[PDB]
Amino acid sequence: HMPCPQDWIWHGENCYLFSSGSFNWEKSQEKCLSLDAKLLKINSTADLDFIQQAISYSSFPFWMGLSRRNPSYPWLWEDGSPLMPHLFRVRGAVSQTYPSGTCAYIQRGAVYAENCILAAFSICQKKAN
Amino acid sequence: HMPCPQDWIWHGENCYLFSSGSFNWEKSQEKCLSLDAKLLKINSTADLDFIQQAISYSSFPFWMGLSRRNPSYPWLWEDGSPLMPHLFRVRGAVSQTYPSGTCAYIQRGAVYAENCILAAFSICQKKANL
Amino acid sequence: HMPCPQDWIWHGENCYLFSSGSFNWEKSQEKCLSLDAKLLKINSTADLDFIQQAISYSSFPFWMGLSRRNPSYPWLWEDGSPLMPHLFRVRGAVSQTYPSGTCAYIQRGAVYAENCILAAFSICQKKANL
Amino acid sequence: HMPCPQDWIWHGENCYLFSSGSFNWEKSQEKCLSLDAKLLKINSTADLDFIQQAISYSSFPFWMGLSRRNPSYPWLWEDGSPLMPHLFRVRGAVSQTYPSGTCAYIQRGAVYAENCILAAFSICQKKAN
Ligand SMILES: CCCN1C(=O)c2ccc(Cl)cc2Nc2ncccc21
Ligand SMILES: CCCN1C(=O)c2ccc(Cl)cc2Nc2ncccc21
Repeated sequence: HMPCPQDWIWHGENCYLFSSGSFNWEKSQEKCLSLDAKLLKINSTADLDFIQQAISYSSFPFWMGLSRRNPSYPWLWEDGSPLMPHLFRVRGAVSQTYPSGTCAYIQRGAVYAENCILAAFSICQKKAN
Repeated sequence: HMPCPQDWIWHGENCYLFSSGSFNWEKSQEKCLSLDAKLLKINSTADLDFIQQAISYSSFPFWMGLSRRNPSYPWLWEDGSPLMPHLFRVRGAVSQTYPSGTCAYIQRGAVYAENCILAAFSICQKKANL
Repeated sequence: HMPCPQDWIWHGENCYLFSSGSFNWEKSQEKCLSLDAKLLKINSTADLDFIQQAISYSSFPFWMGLSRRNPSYPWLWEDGSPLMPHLFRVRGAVSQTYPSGTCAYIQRGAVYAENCILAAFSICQKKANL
Repeated sequence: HMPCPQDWIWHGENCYLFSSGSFNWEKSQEKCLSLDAKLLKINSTADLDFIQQAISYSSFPFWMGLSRRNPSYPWLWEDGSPLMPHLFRVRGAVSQTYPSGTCAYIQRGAVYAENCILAAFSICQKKAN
């Protein structure tokens, strides 16, 4: 049939969808689930290269699926898998403890840690047919 | 067996692609032709809604296929078809006469007129396999 | 000859300073004492309004002078004075008992309770020369 | 008898004031003028060091007085003075032409170019008594 639905970008084995507006991590997490998708999950250097290129026209922040309760907990994706250490280093204030947890976002090709209640753009991803 | 090639966005009956770099209108037109495509052509409110949504995360200008020789000439797409007046209003300095004509671009949901020799990003469009 | 020293914010009858790094409550209390100052003490709605405004561009937590041994003990400032109940409500896990006591912090305009050994930024305050 | 008014930070020969929220460059410029002040003007490495330190607790963008009509025009401060050579490099999409001009902003210690209709925090600066 067709690899990706309308409005989505087909890349490799996945479909990517940029959000129309800025919402908190919980709102972005919910939006992806409603479209049978998860938030952005980076599994390879090729995935990171594609995402940095697709966000090269934006100076805005983009919420990914990586998050943790506090610095004593590990960085995990929505499905419960861990982050591959070689892919990228989470910069910024990683040692801070926020009441709604610490969520990871990508901005200008770099990944930074931040409070989950902040409004930011998002990228949803799902398997391509 | 598939509506659009890789890296393109499938919408309605067209495939849309954002340009890799900022070039003048003539070079932007050439780039689309090189990918078997034309510069962005907006025919409906549903096309403008989609484009504004696709460019919502960018503060950059994106060229489209609308252009004219000078203010005394009508705004026309690359194929020669005219602009539907209800779709949108072309803002900015529309009364200016540039040596390489006046080309239109979309930025932050709004359409503005500008000199065609200015470097700007672009959106290419081509028919989807349906 | 001047109300506050360099890098401090002058407000009302006090000088406020944001800490250079994130440390546990005891180290944050020590840092203020080294600058001839104490941890943030909120005595009025005007003081709270100022602090929320000064921290409006930060998503980080800031320690204050409010702390208690456990939930059975009252919330008290460093000098021993109590909290005015109308000023604000301490949110979060207030019913928890930590080995180094429970310390209060302000983040995004709201006041939350937390373990005193956690590294957090802080606001120091001292009297202004008037 | 006081170099800076209440709520301002005294640094060197100036007074600095952080904005309470985010507004477009024109509104930020208006706010500073209302307080007998101008948008942030960096004249030395010591001024840049102070600003980066004062914004170290924020991952948000902050507006500065540096702006230009388009890439063919020079980067100028509000008073008309040019940008000093070895202070900083303006990063990002400097080759773009926005309808409301290109205004410079500081974020995470780095200076980037951007569209002036975007809402951002701001820093006002005026001489100290
Ligand atoms: C979630 C916030 C996204 N955002 C920026 O990230 C942003 C980045 C740079 C500047 Cl100067 C100003 C900015 N503010 C802003 N204004 C309007 C639309 C989006 C933005
Ligand atoms: C001018 C916009 C300021 N801003 C950010 O710059 C910002 C930075 C990072 C993230 Cl993840 C999300 C962000 N959005 C945001 N949400 C709430 C208050 C402020 C912000």
